[PDB]
This record gives sequence, C-alpha cells and structure tokens, in this order.
Amino acid sequence: QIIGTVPGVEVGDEFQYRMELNLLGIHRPSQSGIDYMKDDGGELVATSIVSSGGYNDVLDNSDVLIYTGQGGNVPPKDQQLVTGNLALKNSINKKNPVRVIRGIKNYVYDGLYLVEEYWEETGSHGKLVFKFKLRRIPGQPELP
Amino acid sequence: QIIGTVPGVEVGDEFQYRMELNLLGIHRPSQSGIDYMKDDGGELVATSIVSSGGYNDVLDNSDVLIYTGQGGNVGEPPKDQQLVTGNLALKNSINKKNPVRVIRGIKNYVYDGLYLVEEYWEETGSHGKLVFKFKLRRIPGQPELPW
DNA sequence: ACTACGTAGT
DNA sequence: ACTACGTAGTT
Ligand SMILES: [Mg+2]
Repeated sequence: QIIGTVPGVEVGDEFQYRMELNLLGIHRPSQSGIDYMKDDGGELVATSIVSSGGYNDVLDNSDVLIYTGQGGNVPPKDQQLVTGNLALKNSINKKNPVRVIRGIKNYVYDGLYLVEEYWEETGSHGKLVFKFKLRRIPGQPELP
Repeated sequence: QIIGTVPGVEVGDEFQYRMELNLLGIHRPSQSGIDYMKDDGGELVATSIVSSGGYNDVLDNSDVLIYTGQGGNVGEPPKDQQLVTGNLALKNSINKKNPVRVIRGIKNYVYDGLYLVEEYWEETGSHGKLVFKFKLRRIPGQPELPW
C-alpha cells in the first residue's frame, strides 16, 4: 500500500485491465473507483482513484478534476461519507498525494493529485452526491 | 480456439486472474466456467473448464472430477439447468472423446492438464430443480499436480 | 443487450 | 454477504 509515485510506473503508462493496476500496486480494487488505507493514527486516507466514465466526473484538459463520490446507485439514495468517500475527505487535511488513473489500452496513469475540497450536491432524484476537487501536483510531466 | 494442449502452457503453470487465461488462449470466457466451439460438423464441443468454487464440484486428489453444469441460479429463484451452450458442449464431448483443458482455482488458478468427459447425469437438488453433473477423468501419462 | 464458476476489500 | 468507475463473446 504505497502512497504517491510507484516504482517503474511512469505518467502516460497504459494498461488494458483493472487487474494490471492491482498487479503493479497502482490501484488495488477490482471494481471500486477509490482505493484507501489506514494512516499512522488509524484514520482512513485515499491512495488512488479511477475515472473511467462510471459517473459524471469533470475531466477537462486542466490541472483540476472533479471526482464524484461512490454509492447511492448512480433505487436512488444518498451517498455516504464512509469508505472511499471518507478516505478522500480525510485526504484533504492529510494533504497526501493520490494516484489518478483515467479511463480511455483502456487506462492511463495521470500522475499525482491533491484533494483540495469536497461538497454535497442534490441530484434530480433528490438524493445526495459528493464531489471532490482534485488538483494535479505541479512539476510533473504532461499527459497528451 | 485450440483443442488440447496450448503452446507454452505447461501443467502446473499458475495464473493470478481469468483474463490471463484468455490472453494465453487457455480459456476464453471472462466469467463462464465452460468454453466451447463448433466442430467440423457444427455441433458444439467443449475446450476447457474452470473449477473455482462457483458450484459444488467434486475435486478430490484423484484422476476423476465431478463438474457441475452451469445455470439454474446455483452459484436468484432456482430453476432447471438446461442442456444448451456449455452444458451441451460438455455432453457432446463425451461422444467426440476430445481433450478438455481443466483449470482449477486456488496466484488463483493452476492448469491441471487434459481430461476426457466420460459421462453426465441429472440430479434433483433440494429446491426441486434439475442440475447436471459431468464426470471427467484425467488423461493418463501426464505430469502430476502437487496437492 | 444478453449470460456468465469475475474479483478485492468491508 | 455485500459493495462496487469490471469484461468477453455472442456460439
Ligand atoms: Mg445469445
């Protein structure tokens, strides 16, 4: 469970399957968009996320990414501040890097990001959704 | 769609996940336990099976394997398994006497070698619905798997 | 647009 | 036993 850059894995590096990410230690979950662990105080923190179209994420060509939280069937219900969602929230204060893998060879490693903030939105269904603002840490190579 | 031994793939060779099997040409389906094709005459035949715990397969340490058919919600309202697709392929493979690759789950999968399908039968489970069982015997003369 | 012994953590 | 940004081959 590495935080930050993983040996041998360069920005721009591509992969065909979620499990290749698992093998390399990039992203563990087979399916879940968010991977996390415990810190040196047992609070949850985020290590990596996947944005592959599973939700309505905002992936322009900028250093900022809006990542939707997980859950809530997205019969609709409120997303919840536990697990990955929680991990991501905590990662704002912890200011730790988070690997970002983007879907498109179906996945590219996008580099490191910090979680700057989060908020709740209320969708059409009437239920709660989380949104996380991640900014790409400066100084890294660029992905075409 | 190869029948029998696949180049480079030796008995005892291990694999972490199912798509690796697909890549090597060992077992094509992403999820399904049975892989098949059509023969010179367009009848279905089986090429490989996976036994990973998805059902109640009998996997002692012998040359004989009891493999459960697919379907019927058995891995969700119970119903009769049906003699089509893989099940059918496996049935036909009894007469055709062709080898079938066997991959066993446990690095989560091992190649177990080649087997022949010797017979099949129907069982009636508690639910009251039909299930197929296939008796496969390991072809003699192959290396052995540790266990 | 389906069936399907997927698959890694609560 | 459930949760969850998973996949091939349509036989
Ligand atoms: Mg069909």
